Amino acid sequence: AAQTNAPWGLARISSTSPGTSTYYYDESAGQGSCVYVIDTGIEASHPEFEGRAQMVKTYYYSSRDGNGHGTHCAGTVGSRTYGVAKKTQLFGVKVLDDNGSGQYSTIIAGMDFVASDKNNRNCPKGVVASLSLGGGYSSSVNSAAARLQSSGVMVAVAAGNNNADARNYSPASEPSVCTVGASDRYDRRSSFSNYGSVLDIFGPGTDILSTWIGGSTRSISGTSMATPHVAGLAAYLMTLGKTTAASACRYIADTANKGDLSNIPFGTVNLLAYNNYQA
Repeated sequence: AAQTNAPWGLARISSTSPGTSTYYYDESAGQGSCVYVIDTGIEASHPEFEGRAQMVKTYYYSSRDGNGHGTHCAGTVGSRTYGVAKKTQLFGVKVLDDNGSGQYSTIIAGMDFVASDKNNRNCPKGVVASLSLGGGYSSSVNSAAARLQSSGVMVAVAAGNNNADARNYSPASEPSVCTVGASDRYDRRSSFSNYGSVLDIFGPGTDILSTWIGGSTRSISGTSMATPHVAGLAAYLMTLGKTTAASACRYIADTANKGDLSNIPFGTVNLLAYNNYQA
């Protein structure tokens, strides 16, 4: 299939060169997979989700996305126009308040919830979790993410927006999950993107159009925006049987676009998420 006039990030992850505008992808579109977006929530009513999004857990007085960040990230996973895997099921877990903030105790609680909750749900192609969040180094938080991965979930977490080594941030610094850095439409490493040896893959992250609260859209920037590209891609490939939850991050990095980003510091991988879809 092909989406003409797609957001540059969708076009990037189906192309061996930047500057293109059509998103080529296998029509399976992540059908039969599930992706937990662990964030400020998801505005499930958004027409862009086509009824494929629901909330399943909140840790605050409401489960509504009063910020937009979570709806923006979910839209990159599986919205019709802004999504990598357009037929995947989205599940919202609100560990972040409407200001974008979340306690670590709460985020750990959310990850443990996902590992268990996946057993209530019909996800015959497998389960992904997208964690566009993080903070300073915490070994409990890294531990929480490794548990979720070990439980059978493909975890992707943002590398961070500190323009620093991600070794000092969490869950970015957990070796067993997929840590996603951000690039721009010109294949530069994004100005804010963290880096370092913990990084596994890069995804589109600067000026990313996606869904927003109030039935709307907007472009924003962050490694929070690169993560759902990789999360959505993992669900896409799993639906296709190309890879499993435990091996998707390695699969994505072995088949990425290699050596094509600029301003990658020494000791950080130069790999850009890529679907290698050949019609």
